[PDB]
Amino acid sequence: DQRREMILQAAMQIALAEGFTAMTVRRIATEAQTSTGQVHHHFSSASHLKAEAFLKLMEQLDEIEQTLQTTSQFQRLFILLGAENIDRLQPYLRLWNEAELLIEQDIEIQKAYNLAMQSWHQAIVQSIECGQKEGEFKNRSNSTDIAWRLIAFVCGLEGIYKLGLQGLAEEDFKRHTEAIIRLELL
Amino acid sequence: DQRREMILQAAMQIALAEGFTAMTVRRIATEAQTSTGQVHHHFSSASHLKAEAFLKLMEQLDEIEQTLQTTSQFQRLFILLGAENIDRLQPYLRLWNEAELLIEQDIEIQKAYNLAMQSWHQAIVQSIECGQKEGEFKNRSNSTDIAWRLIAFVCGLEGIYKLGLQGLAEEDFKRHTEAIIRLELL
Repeated sequence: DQRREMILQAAMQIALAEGFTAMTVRRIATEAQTSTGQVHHHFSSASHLKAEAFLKLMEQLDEIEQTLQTTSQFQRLFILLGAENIDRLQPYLRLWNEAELLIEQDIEIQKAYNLAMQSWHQAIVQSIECGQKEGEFKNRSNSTDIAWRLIAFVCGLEGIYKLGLQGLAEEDFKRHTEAIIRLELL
Repeated sequence: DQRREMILQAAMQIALAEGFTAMTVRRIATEAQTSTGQVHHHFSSASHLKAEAFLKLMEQLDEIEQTLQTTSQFQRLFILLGAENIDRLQPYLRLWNEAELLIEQDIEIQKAYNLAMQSWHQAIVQSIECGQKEGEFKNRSNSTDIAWRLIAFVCGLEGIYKLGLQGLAEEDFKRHTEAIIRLELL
């Protein structure tokens, strides 16, 4: 189809710029420049169209991610973890975090989130095994265990920085992350 | 003094067995066998009594963990990081997580939660530096650095578990903690 996917990118723009709470069947029918009723037509609910615009935008994240010229596999892993936080991807990472908080209210979003994370894991699993088969990383451990623990660590470092804890500086994020990568893989 | 403490000890009993929501000054008063007027004389609000009891219970969880005799610091870290699951210690852990979600609605519990996390870190810092001087731990990094990264990792792991991610097993928690401690300190 064409009119459906053209609403899908209308969702995408509003999603990526103004988040989920601005994604109303009305306002995305407005910028798609169709009718509200045509939006009801394709997608079976607004929450279904919110999750569909998320998933397909995370797949936009990771496949603009496969295009960046990296120098080493360590550098490509650092970007994959989200630890580099480049500008071009900043808002895709914004939506990811909004989605993470909406998973208790909206199970379409909660389904989409669990699909994004599963691909994130297999994308890091693919970065580890590639660096290992190329002489860049060592084979200290199972690559699925490393990847689950690198996800654990980068998510856990965020959570602790959320607290305003005393004596824990946010400019040590890149430092602590890089350090856990050398321990696991270098 | 001594009557403020009878009320405190009553708040902690409700807290451990039932949780914060059950800690109304109506309920505390009954169990402390006093008047609701007397509770208000000693604590500003149910939220102040809640946070103050949460702190005492964390001091109490601390004092229980130094009664479990350990052979070394490495197994002492397993106790400190929660990755060991003692039956006695469950409801203190339970209350810790309950408190975690109440830190954006309640300024009192938010203050206590930070203080408890900051003493948690101190303890992990101190157990790293015992092992280091007893010859058991390397000194690859700052004790404070390893200690924060150990905190970020365990919180980050319980977080990922919470999502019901496919192909992630809650069994592996003690495994993944054991690996992180080895990369850092042994």
